[PDB]
Order: sequence, then C-alpha cells, then structure tokens
Amino acid sequence: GPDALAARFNASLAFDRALWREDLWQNRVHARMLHAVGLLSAEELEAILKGLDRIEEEIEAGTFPWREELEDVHMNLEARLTELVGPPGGKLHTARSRNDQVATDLRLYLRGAIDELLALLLALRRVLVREAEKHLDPLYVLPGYTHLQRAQPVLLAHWFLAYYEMLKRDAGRLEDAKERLNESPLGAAALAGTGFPIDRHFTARELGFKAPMRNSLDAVASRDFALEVLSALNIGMLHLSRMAEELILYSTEEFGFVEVPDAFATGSSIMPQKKNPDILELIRAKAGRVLGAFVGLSAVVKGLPLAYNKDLQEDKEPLLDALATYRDSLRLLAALLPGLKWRRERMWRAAEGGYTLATELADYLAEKGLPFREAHHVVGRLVRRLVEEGRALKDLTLEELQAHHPLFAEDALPLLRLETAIHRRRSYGGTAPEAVRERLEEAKKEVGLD
Amino acid sequence: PDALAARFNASLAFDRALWREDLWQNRVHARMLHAVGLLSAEELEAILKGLDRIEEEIEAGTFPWREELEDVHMNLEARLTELVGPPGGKLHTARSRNDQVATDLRLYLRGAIDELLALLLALRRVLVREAEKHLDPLYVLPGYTHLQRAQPVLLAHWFLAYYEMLKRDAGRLEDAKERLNESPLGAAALAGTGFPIDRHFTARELGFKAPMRNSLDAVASRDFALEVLSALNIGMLHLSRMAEELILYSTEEFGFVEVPDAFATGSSIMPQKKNPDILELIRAKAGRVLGAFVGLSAVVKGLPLAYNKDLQEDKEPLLDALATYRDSLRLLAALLPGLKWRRERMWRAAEGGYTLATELADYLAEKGLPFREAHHVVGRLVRRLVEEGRALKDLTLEELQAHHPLFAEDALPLLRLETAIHRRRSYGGTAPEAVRERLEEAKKEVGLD
Amino acid sequence: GPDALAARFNASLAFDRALWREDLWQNRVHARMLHAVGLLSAEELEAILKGLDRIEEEIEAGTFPWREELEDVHMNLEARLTELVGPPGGKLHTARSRNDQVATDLRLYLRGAIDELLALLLALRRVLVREAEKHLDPLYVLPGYTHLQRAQPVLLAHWFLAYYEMLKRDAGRLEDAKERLNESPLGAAALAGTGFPIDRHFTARELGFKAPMRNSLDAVASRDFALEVLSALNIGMLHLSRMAEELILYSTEEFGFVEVPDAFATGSSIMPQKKNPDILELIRAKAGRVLGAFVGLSAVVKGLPLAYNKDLQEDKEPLLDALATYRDSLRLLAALLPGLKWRRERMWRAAEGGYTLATELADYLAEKGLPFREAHHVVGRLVRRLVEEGRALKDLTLEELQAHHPLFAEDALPLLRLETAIHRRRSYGGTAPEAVRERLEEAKKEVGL
Amino acid sequence: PDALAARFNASLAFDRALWREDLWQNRVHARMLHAVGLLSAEELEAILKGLDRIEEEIEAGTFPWREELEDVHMNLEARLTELVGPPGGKLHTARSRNDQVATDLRLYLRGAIDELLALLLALRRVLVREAEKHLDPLYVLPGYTHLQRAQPVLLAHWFLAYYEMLKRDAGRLEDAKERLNESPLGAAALAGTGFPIDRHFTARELGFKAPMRNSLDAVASRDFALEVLSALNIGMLHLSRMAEELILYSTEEFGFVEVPDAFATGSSIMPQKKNPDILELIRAKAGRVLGAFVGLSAVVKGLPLAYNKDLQEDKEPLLDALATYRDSLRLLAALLPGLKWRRERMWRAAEGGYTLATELADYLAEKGLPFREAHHVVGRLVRRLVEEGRALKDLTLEELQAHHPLFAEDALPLLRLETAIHRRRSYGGTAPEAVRERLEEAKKEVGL
Ligand SMILES: NC(=[NH2+])NCCC[C@H](N)C(=O)O
Ligand SMILES: NC(=[NH2+])NCCC[C@H](N)C(=O)O
Ligand SMILES: NC(=[NH2+])NCCC[C@H](N)C(=O)O
Ligand SMILES: NC(=[NH2+])NCCC[C@H](N)C(=O)O
Repeated sequence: GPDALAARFNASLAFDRALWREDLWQNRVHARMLHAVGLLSAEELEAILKGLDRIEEEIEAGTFPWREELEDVHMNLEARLTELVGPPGGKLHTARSRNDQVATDLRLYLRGAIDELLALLLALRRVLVREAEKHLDPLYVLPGYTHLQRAQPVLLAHWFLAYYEMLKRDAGRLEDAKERLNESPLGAAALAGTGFPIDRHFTARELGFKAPMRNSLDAVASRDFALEVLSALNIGMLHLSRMAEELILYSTEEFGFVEVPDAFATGSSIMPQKKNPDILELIRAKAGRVLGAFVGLSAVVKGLPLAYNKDLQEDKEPLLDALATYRDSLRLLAALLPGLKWRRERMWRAAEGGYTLATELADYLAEKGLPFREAHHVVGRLVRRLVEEGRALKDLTLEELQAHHPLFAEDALPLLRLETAIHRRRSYGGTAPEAVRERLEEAKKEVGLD
Repeated sequence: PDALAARFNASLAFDRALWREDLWQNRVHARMLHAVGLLSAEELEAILKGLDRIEEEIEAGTFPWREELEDVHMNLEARLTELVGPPGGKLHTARSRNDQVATDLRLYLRGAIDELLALLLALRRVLVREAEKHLDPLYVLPGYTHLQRAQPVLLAHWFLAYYEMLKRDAGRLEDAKERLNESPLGAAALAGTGFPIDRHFTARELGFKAPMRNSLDAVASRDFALEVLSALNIGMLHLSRMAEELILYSTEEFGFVEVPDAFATGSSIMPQKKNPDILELIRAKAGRVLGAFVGLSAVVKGLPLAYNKDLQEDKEPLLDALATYRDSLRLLAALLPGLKWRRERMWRAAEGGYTLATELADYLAEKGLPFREAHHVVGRLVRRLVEEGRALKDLTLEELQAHHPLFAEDALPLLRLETAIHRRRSYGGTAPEAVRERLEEAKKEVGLD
Repeated sequence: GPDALAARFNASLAFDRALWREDLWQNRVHARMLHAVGLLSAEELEAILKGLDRIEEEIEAGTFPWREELEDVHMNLEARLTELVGPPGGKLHTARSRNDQVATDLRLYLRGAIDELLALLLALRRVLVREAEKHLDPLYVLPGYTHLQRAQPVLLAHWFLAYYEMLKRDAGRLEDAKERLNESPLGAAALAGTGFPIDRHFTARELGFKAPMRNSLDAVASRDFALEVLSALNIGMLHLSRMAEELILYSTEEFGFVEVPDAFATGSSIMPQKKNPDILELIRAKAGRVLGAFVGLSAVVKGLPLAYNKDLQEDKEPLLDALATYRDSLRLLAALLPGLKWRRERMWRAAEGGYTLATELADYLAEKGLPFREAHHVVGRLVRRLVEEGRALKDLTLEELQAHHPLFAEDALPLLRLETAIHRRRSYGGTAPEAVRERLEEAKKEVGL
Repeated sequence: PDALAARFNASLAFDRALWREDLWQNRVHARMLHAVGLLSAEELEAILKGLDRIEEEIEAGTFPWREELEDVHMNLEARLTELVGPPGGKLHTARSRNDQVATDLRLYLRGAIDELLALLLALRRVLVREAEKHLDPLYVLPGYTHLQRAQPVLLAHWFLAYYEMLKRDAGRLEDAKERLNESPLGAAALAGTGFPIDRHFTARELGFKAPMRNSLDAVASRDFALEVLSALNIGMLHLSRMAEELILYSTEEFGFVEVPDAFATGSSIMPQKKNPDILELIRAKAGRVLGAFVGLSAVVKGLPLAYNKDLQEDKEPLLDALATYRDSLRLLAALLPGLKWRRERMWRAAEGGYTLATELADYLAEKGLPFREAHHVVGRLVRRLVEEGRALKDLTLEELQAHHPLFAEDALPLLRLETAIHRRRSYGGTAPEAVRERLEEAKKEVGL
C-alpha cells in the first residue's frame, strides 16, 4: 500500500468489466445522438463508431488492454478508443457523467440478465410439466407431508405442478421488476440535466428503454431496482431450496423415493448403495449468499443522502453474484430433474400406509350428516381395533363397516385401497388423477408443450 | 415446563389481528357449505346469527379470548359453538387450518396493501403541492454528490425525485397485491378434499381473483408474504433517504429547513438546537423491516413441502413491518407540509462563488471545444479568480472573452444563479422551464385542477 | 390524530417497561451517590429512597400508574416519585441525562439476562450429559450421517456430547460478551461529563460494574455490546436449530429413530402412527427472527454520527425478543430431551447396514501396508461380489478374506460385525465406547454431576 | 451440463487462498504418520521434499492448479504423487477432506485475526497520536445529539471514543481467535479412526491449544466462522460511524476538516469540492460484511449433523469480509494523520452564543437549586437575550445576580468557551484535564 491500496480499494474494473457490452452499446447510441444533435461531426462519429468495433473485437479476442490504473470499464473503453482514433475519442463522453452512465449500464445489464433468467425458468417449468406427465401414466403416488409427517396421499404429478405454480410466480416478479426498471437514466448527467442540446428520448428508444427517466436526481441516485431484482432472486432460490431439500430427503435410504443422476452426485467405492447429492446441497445452501446480497445493498442505501455517492458502487458485486447463482441453479435443476429415477412401489407403500386412507372414511360420514368431529372418533376406534387385531384397513368388509356405523354403504369400500381411494380428492386443485390431469393440460398449453 | 410449551406454540397473541378476515371467510365458507348441501338453511341462519354476536362481542371487548385454544381460528369456533350449539361444530367442515390460515393472511395483506396505497397516494400529493409552493417565488439549493456541493438544484426538482421513487413503490405494492390475490381456501390440508366443496364460490365471494390451482402450493407458499416485506423494505429505504436528508438540512451547519414543532423536540435554554426525533425514528426503522425480510427468508429456506409449523413465524414480522411503513407514511404526510425552508440561506449555498463555472465549460464544449479541454480552460480561469480573490459573477465580457475567443456575450448570463438555473433544461433537468412540465404532469396523475 | 400518532410512534414505554427494575436499582445507587457527594441531604436521600421502595411495590402489585403520556419508564418512575415524596423527588435526576441512564439500564438488564441464559445453558448441558450416559449402556448406536447419507456407525452418547461441545462454546460467547459490556456509562451525562462533583466510580462499583467507562462519548453512543450479545443468541439458536432438525427428522416414519414426548407434540383423531413435533419445528424456525434482529440493529448503527441519537431507541425491542426466544428455547429443550424414546433396534439396524462396516475393513489393509487407495478397490470388489452372492458383510469367512487378500488375518473378523466393530475408532474424540466413556466422565466432572 | 455442474461444485477458485495452511497441515500430518508408524522414514523424507517443491511452484506461478480436481486439497495431493511417486498417495492416510478443510479454515483465520489485531493496534496507535497532537493548541468542536450542537467537546476526546471502540473490537476478535484454536484434524470423516493416529501431536505443531473433543462437532462446526464474521461486522460498523462523521465534517457546511488529497477526488472547476471517496466506500462496505454474516447463518440453520456440502459456502464470505475489514483498517491509519482540522471554524461553531447556558443551570442546581428549576431559570435569561439581540459572553455579573441571587462571581468563567471548557472534569469527561489523563493511560496501553 497505501496509495496503491487506495487505488485498488477504489477500482471497480475487477467486476464492472462484466458490463463492457452494455457500455459499448450505450457508447454507440450516445455517440450517434451527439451527432444527430449537432455536437459531433459526421467525420467524428464515423471514427468513434469505427473505433468502437475494434474495441469489441479486441475484447472478444482477449486483446483489449484492460488497465486497472484506469479505474473502471468506462474510462477503459474510452482511453482505448482515443488510442485507436486520436482526437475523436475524446468527444464520446460529451454531455455525460459516469453517474448517468453507470445507472444506464446496470439497468441495461439487468434487463438482459432477467431475460436470460426468464428463459431459464421457462425451460424449468417445461421439465416440470413434462415430468408430471411422465409419472401420471403409470400412476405414481407418494405421501404428502405436514410437520414432515405423512398425511393424505399425493401424486408426483400434483407435486411437480406445485413447483410449477411457484416458479411461475417467480417469473412474474422478475418480469414486473424488469418492466419497472426499464427507464433510462442516460441524460441526467451528474444529477441535474444539462444545457447541452441532448435528446434523451432518442437514447431511450435505441437502447430498449420504454422511455427516459423523468427526474435527473432520482435517475442518478436510484438503486431500488437493484434491490427489487435481488429480492426476486432471493425468493426464487428459496423456492429452489425447498425442492433441493425434498429431493435430498427422498434421496435417503430412509425414504428411498428417488435416485439422483450420477452426473450430479458422488458415490463411494468400498460402499454399495451410497450416493451424495452435492449439487442439490449447494443449491439449497446458496440461498444464503443471495439473501446476503439483498441485506448488503439495503444497508448500503439506508440513510444515504441524495444523488450520486461512491457507496453506490457497492451495488454491482452483489448482483453479479446473485444472478450467477440463480442463473446456474436453474440450469442444473433442469438438467437433473428428468434424470431422476423414482422408485414407484416404495412410494406407493409409503403413501397408502396401514390406515392413512381412514381420513377418507371420516369425511364420508361427515358428508352424510355425521358431525365431522363426531365422525373422527367413531372412525378412530375402528382403526384402533384394527391395530388390536393386527389387520390393515384394506381388509375391512362392508358388513364389518356396516356394524361399525349405519351410514356406511357399498360405496365406502372403494375408499380402503389406495388404488381407488386417490380418485377421491377431485376438487379444483386436488391430487385426484382427474383434477391433476386437468391442470397438466393448462400447464401444457401455457408453456406450449402439448 | 408444561405451560411454557403452550405459550410458546400459542399464535393467538398476534393472530387476533386477522379476526375480521377470519370472521369474513367463515361467512363465505359457511354460505358455500349451504350452497353445496353440507349445511341446512336453518343451520346457516344460526351460524350467521352467532358470527354476528361474535363480531359484536369482539368489537365490544366482551368476546372471550382463550389462549388454551392456541389460535384465532379455534377461538372463534369455540365461541360460535358456545353460542349457536351443534351448528358450530359443522362450520369447519371440508376445511383445514392449513388452507384457512393461508386464506386469512393474504386476505389481510390485501386490505393492508390498500391502506398503504392510499397513504402513498396521499404522500405523493403533498410532495407535488410542496413542489408547486417552492416553485414560483423559486427555491434553489445545492445539488449534492459525495455530499459536496455539486450543481444548483431546484427544491421543486428535489420533491419530484421522491415523487418518482414513491411512485415506483406503489407499483411494487400493487403488483405484489395482484399476485397474492389467489384463494387457497378449499385446498384442505394439502391435497384437495372429497366433499363436494366449491372453491370458485368462495374465492369469488371473498374478493380473490380466482382459486389457486394447486393444493400443495396453496398451503405451503408464503412467497407473497416475502414479496410484500420486500416492497415495505424498499419503501422504508426510500423514506430513510428523505429523513436522513431532512435531519441534515436542519442542522445549524446546513440551516436549510426548519422542522415543525409538532414533530421535534428542543430545550428552553438553547433557542436553536431542534431535535428531529420523528425523522430519526423513521430512518432507524428501516432496520426492522430489513430484519423482518431476513427473518422470514430464513424461516422458509429448505422447508420440505406442505404445511409445517414453521410457517407460523410469518405473521409477527409482517404485522410489524406493515405497522412501521404505514405509521411512517402518515407522519411524513403530516410533517412535510409544515417545513420552513430558508430561501436565502439555500440560495447562497447553491451559488458558492464558482459552482457555475461548470456551465462555462459546457458552453465552450457546445461551441466546439473537445470538453476535457474546455474543462482545463475554465479551470485555469477559475484558479486565476481565486488568486485575485474574485467571485465568478464579477467577471466581465471582455476579460472572459479574453480568456478564450469562443466566449461571447451570450455566455455572460451564465455567471449568475438568477439566470443560470434556466440552463439545464434537458428532459428531467432542474431548469424551471422543465421542472414545470414534470410538475403539471405530476399534478394530473394525482389531482390538480 | 397527527399529534396523537407522533406521540405514539415515539413512545418507548411499551417496551422499556421491562427495565423498570434496572431503572429502579439505578435510581437508588445514583441517589445514594448524589447524597454522598452533597447534592442531596440525608432528609432528601431517605425521602427519595423510600419513594422508590413504594414504587417497586406499586409495580409488583399491578397498581403502578403506568402512564404513556410520560413517554418512557424513566419519567414514568420519576413522575411517580414526585407524587409520592414530593419536592425531593425532582432532584433524583440531577447530573444525569436520559442518555447515560437508558444505556446504563440496558447494559444492566442484559447482564442479568445473560446469567439466566447461562443457567439455562448450563442446565441444558447437564441434561445432554444425563442422556448420553443413559444411552451408553445399554449401548445405543445409530448411523453417523454425511450428506444426510449413512456414513459410519456412531453412538447416541457421541451425538449428545457433540451438542455438549456446541452449547459449551455458546455460553462462553455469552460470558465474554457480558464481561465486556460490564463497564458503567452512568455519569457520562448526555456526552462529556459534568461539572457536578459526581462519583462515577461509586455508582460503577455499587451497580456491579467492574468499572466505569473511560469515555463519555463512547459511553452514550455505543450499542456494540447489544450487537455482540445478539450474535451470541444467533449462533445459539442456530446450534439448537440443528438439533431440532435432526429430531424432527429422526422422528419421522421413515427414520423411526426416536419418538417425541406428547407434552411437546400433536396428533390426529383418526390416526395414531402420526405425531407432530410442533415445538421442535417452532424452535428451528425461530432461529430466523434472532438473525433478523441482529440485522435490524446492525443496520440502525451503520453510518450513525456520534453521541446519542433517537435512532438508539430501536435497540430494546430486538434484544427483548431474541433473548426471550433463546430463553424459552433453552427451557423447552431441556424439558423435552429427557422424555423422548430412542428406538434401540431400529437405530442399530440402520447403523450396521449391509456393508457399511466394510470401510473399517479397508483401513485394516491400509494400516497393514496397502496404499489407502488400492485397498478400496479390493474391499470394493469384495462388497460388489457380496451384493451379487446376495450376502451381508456379516458372512465373510476368515477363509474368503485371506483369499481376497493375504494381508487379512484372524484379527480382522471382529470388523465384520457392529457389536465388535464400534470399538474400532478409539482415537481421541472418536465413537468407540472406550473413548466416549472417557469424554462422558470428563464432561460430568465439568458440569458437576 | 457436465461442465456447469463441475464448475458449480468446484471450490478451487477461492479455497486455493488457503494453500499455505494446507501445505503446513500436510507436513504435520506426515510428520505424525511417520511417528505413529504409518510411513517409513524414506517415505516422509520424500513427501516433505515434495511439499517444498510445491511451495516453490505455487509461489512462482508454475504450480498447476486444476479445476477438475475440485479443491486445493486434491490439487496439492495430485501434484505430490506426480512429483514424488508412490509415497505421495499415503499422505492422506487416516484423514478425510472433512477434518482437513475444517482444520485449514481454522489455520487461516488465526493468522488472519492476528493480522487484524496488528492493524487495530496500528490504528488505535495513530488515534492516540492524533488526540495528543490536537490537545497542544487545543481543539474544540461541538458534541452532537440528534446531529444538533450539544455541549462543546475536545477533539482529543472525540478520538478517544473511537479508541475505546476499536479496543473492544480487538477484544471480540481476540476472544474469537482462541475459542477457535482447537484442532479438528483427526476427527476424520465424522468419527475417529482405528488407525494409531496421534491427535495431540498434530495440534501442537499446528499452533493449536489442543484437539477438539468430539469428532462429530469438529467436522460439522462453523460457529467459529459465524463468530469471526460477527466481530468483523461490528468492527466495520465502528469504522462506518467514524467514516460518516469525516464525510460530514468535511462538507462545505460543517467545514471542520479536510481529507488528504491521496484519499479524495476533486475538480479544478470547483476548487472547494473534495470528495471523500475512500471514506464513502469504507462506510458502504459495512453492508457486504453484514450480508456475509447473514448468508453463513442461513447456511447452517437446520443443517443436520456431520459434514454437508452446504458447509463449503463458508470460505467465500469470510475471505471477502476479512479483506474488507483488513483494507479498511489500513486506509484509515494512513488517512487520519493527513487530515487537517480547522481549529477555528470548529471552535467557533462549538460556542454558539448560548451553548454554555447549560453550564449556568448545572451551576444554580449545584448551588442548591433543584435542577428542574435551575434549567428553567436560565431559560428566561437566554430568552431575554435573544430578544435583546445579545450573546452570553456579554453577560455581566450584575445582570446575573439580577436574574438569580445564587449567581456568584465564580460563575463568570462559564460564559466563554475559553474558560468554561474546563467544567466537565469528571472521569471520562471532555474537560482537558480529564482527557489529558485518559490520553496518558492510552499512550501507556500502547506506546508513550
Ligand atoms: N464522481 C463520480 N460521479 N463518480 C462516478 C463513478 C461511478 C462508479 N464508476 C460506479 O461504477 O459506481
Ligand atoms: N397444524 C396445523 N395445521 N396448524 C395450523 C395453525 C397455523 C398457525 N395459526 C399459523 O398461522 O401458521
Ligand atoms: N433525547 C434523549 N436524550 N432521549 C433519551 C431517551 C432514549 C430512549 N428511551 C432510548 O431507549 O433510546
Ligand atoms: N464429501 C466430502 N467429504 N467433501 C469435502 C470437501 C469440502 C470442500 N472442499 C469445502 O471446502 O467445503
């Protein structure tokens, strides 16, 4: 250190280079505007634009002189342009400040990041719907949980479609975030506009923005959009952490419901049936670094006076990490889910326990007028005796069920064996194979699979 | 032990808040039961009759809150049956506590989010009126960057910077509101039910857009809660930037604005020292809302599907965040109109001897000087003026015109605030000309004429 | 009502009431000092002192005039002393500011609360030790997990002692936290001492502080201790959240390793094989709110200029909530552990699976002289072949072993069975009963039982 | 999607930061294998010469870091076998990556906290130097409350508040250090070993106070990491408080101090503007450390016992927090000394015409008057002054005796900051003698 420590400490080039494309795009657009407005001569724009192509080629070919000494990506492209085309380069940044320049780059970068994220979610929602179908044919059933205690029986199909609704809501948050941040700060200069004959509506259009921001001060100081995106990303990983958790569980000897693909696991030589879900674990675990990011940036913008402040530079690092995290997580789950091997039978024996369907017998009485609570006790004694006699609920006979309580009839019988009892919960959103299938149709039409 | 485990599990303490919501879904629920046969016309009449007594009882503070029943749901039920007899025991038919509490929370956040949208609207309105006020006589203060005087800014412009910020906060509250307005009732414990229950009837009667299409999701998802807490945070965070700034602009050092007596405290002795207590609390409260978001996020991470007891740790944080934001939206809309901004002091601060020198540079730049160069030029002139102990205003045509052949008469107007503020008239800038259209425009979006 | 809201919003009495004691105990020591220094006559000292004793009575009677219009516990207790003893009352708060007072109170309140916490933690580690010793003989074994996958057989006694280590370190964090905040801020008065000939070493000494804080500014402005305590609480619940996770898990119909006492669970009317671990769920989930609290407060002090600010008020609520969470959690846990039922057989069967002990078989060959790698291929080939022959590791004959590898010999036979194999990892800190019994003894002398 | 997963799973990109500690641990483990009897002498004195080559290679940039191997552990190993041959593959005898990585992190932090302690002692050392420097001609600025001028305070006093603060920070780090200095090496995968492994030997040679007493705990615990982050967070929080104030005192509005050119930015156009870039970053970076703490906590919540891949999310946030506090601690020690405090603008603002009207209340009340009224009496006075457009430095003993008989002549020195600044002489007070006292206490605590 210490002048070096200072330099290093202040520099953002180590991470802001990730936005070089957004800075290039803005450059072309902004340079073209300076021309249209009279601030730049055709000869000049021509050079700047010619020079900007060489820069991009140099970057894509790993020959661009990235210099930390130049502090950020902004001055880096600028310095380079001026080395490539003499004087013209030194006019590209006319009527502009880093302030409005940074916020434009960041927003520009997120819109793309989000569009790529929305793409990644469609793919995931597709594998989901696809997996739901693949396990609806030979009907797959397993236990639904509560307090991690088995409750009523559920279909893998209904289960996959559970994450379908979840991931669908995520896509809508990233969407609404995207739309809302799609304003342009370019043209706000340092904090108050300029006297320069600038044209912000032009720069807004050409750059994909719905319109230019209406307040130069907020244009330069706002980062609430970064926060909105980080939250979307937070909630998303939380949904993914839920699924990793369950797949990690059902992947245990204790459950034995599913085998994770070798590609996303590690085993053991000296050991037979052992396989560790490292990738599912890291996805589950990575939800924290994304939460960590949201907390970090919120603390940053708290009580932060108005307009640009260097504190604001602390905004990029968290996002790039959060995005990469959520990006790569969505990609893996879509490459892993269809490679899953579900052990049907072990799931079925688990779903239809010894007396789990008794819940159904209770509802049956209730529907006929027997106070549902009153019915819960009569039905309880029934099973209680079955245990005493060491018999399952599948063995009950109609006569035997009739002695228990008059309300029972021939129709109650099909409710003793999972095979037919599942068709019961056919309300909108139930697990019943009819309700689930009906829903698998929408999902299909929705993600365009059919 | 014993009772500790009871009080520890009891969610009654705070879920009483959703009493109106619960009460409401009960009616809609019972009515649906009747519509599907599960309830006798005479039973519904009794049920509805008892639920009214309950409403009247709670309202009167005469209703019996029993912690032994652990939550709000069973409290209303125990009481209903205690009043109506057997019919009570039928209310909770074809329904689980899982889908019941869920419907309640999001049913309550819809109303809360409405009260909050109403508050923000109100708040935006006063920023706009406050903007119109300091626009004509014309208030101007320094724009800040790194907290150092940057460029003269119009106070009207300043209010509008927050107008757009709070405007975006409404968008998030709205969009979040619209997303949770799906009904989870009729989803049972996790799978659907066998009873001939109708979810569209309830969803619809209860105000929801439509029924949620997945029973598992419906009773396990609390993501809507996290989307609201996220907005509350960003919302409070916006309020802290304003509070911080008011706490700063009202110091003896700045001396830009004076806080209303109603929201501050002082000491008979020192006549100045006016402690901005309300604003500090507003600022420091951004912390709780952040914490609430972290708390809940942590609660739901890696939570196996369906209902889990953990999901109950969802109502306390919200209630607090909702309460913090609401109270803050109210206080500022009450406080801001009463601010006394010191025009002259603000005006002098803005024109700090050479702040307008940046205007001369753009001038050269626009005529033709590169800009990095134009900068060097006005700086060599600025240094000369500080040396000779002279302010930028005391420069003369020929002298300025001497420093660079590009300077002409039309540049003169740039040496004095009085006429320079009319400079940055680009879309979104502080030039009065400009702030005036963004001000008309705003007025229309909230109520002008 | 605006004026109404403003007051409510700022009112701290709702939660600082909790500190009535410390504020009281303080009012005493401070007065005795005001006298001993001459600012009060004995006829005044006695007056105030007796007025305080009455207050302690009115409070612990439900008769104290808790009045919100008074804003906080400090003036509420004061306004009353002037109502009970008259004129001498209005001198109790001489040479003291609400600043160094509220801080002195909190540091005092936490110290007491930490001791409680330390008793609770100490109590919990005893119960961990009781259960360890109990399940040592008869010898309880279960799977040692890794990636939540069966790894190597472990002892319930070792499991318990693991947590023992964890809770041992937590208390330690609480120790050093307390002994660090145990410096007195009383007498910093607002910031900067006073001309009053106060004796702060007196008030420091008589209020349990090892000493009075060396800098008034720091004394009034700091809350880093509140933050340090909160962190300890966080790590504490996190350790607990892990044990809670394993009991919720181990008590599932899938693992079947343990059964939770009904006092802390819930069941079903038409089922019996179901038992819900609500309390353990809630204990795990509430680790979130303590974390959110640390976050709340850290965000309040970030970039906070010096001396007192209204921002600090935000310190009490978070602390009270986290401290109560960890407290009841340490209590419920203690009462719940000794009463659960560990399934001997199910656990043992899961520990010694089909070939899980084969790893000990490879360590053998490696110790003998086979590159730890190589040996894996060999034993792996052995298991692979046993999987096909449809045989368990517990069937290999000395003959077959010597056939697979010449290095195998007699003393390898006991590695084939669990009953004789859990004696293998006898290294310091291992699971071999020889080793655990040694740490259990050590652990007993440590917690005095 | 093979490469994606590999990259997602790899920890090399960041865990390579702990190579020094990994190399040190290998040497000890080997030294112990040989002792214990699991390595011939030929073998040890081969693995060692190979661990020296690896060091030279790593420090020279010729060492082959391979992402494919995943972590630093396998990387070094792969090179050992490559460099020495068969002996290499026995270094990992009776050891897991689990007890190995836990150890390495503990090794790293220890050296880290020690580095941080030295930086704290260096910062506190300059704070004390600054206090002294500004006592000489004597600097006074207003103490604040609600960011409002409260009671005049000594700049030296101001510096000592932060000295007490960092002092406690050093304490949390110091206690966090030794609480985590117990070797987990030897716990193996999650339980000990049947191997005649020596755990106290490793611990000693590795600087540890002793071996962790429970294999399970040792391999599964990250509370030490959580503890260190917390200390970092709280410490950084102390720096942001100071940073904020320097940013604030250097505004054109307060004008108390100027930030050294080497840590600021400016413009020839506006020669009165000077941006505290480094200080604003030091303030802002309070957030990422906060978030680091949050993330690691979220990782360990509800996490089953033993090792879990989740525990790999421990190094990245810690490396980022450490570098943050580290650099922040350095910049300030370099920045503070170059500051230029404006004795007058400061002094001036302190004594604001009525400021000391508080000293007259503590007068009347000490003289026997009930404070609640004394403070009320002086109010009348100041009030009558604002109306007469008069100060408080102008007040005359008579006007005083006029207002309230308890006023004596010994009270005139309470109107001019020149003299009144000596009133607050209680322990820890802002009065010069009080401060001068503490300042000598501090000099000794470090270096006179
Ligand atoms: N003094 C200024 N206006 N600086 C603007 C720099 C912004 C910085 N490069 C960032 O990426 O956040
Ligand atoms: N075991 C249950 N189904 N409990 C339902 C109670 C839910 C609790 N009142 C909550 O708000 O989360
Ligand atoms: N203006 C003041 N000095 N107020 C002191 C009151 C502090 C308040 N009771 C708190 O706990 O933070
Ligand atoms: N399956 C295992 N034992 N893996 C150990 C790898 C630990 C990983 N290198 C980390 O730093 O967290």
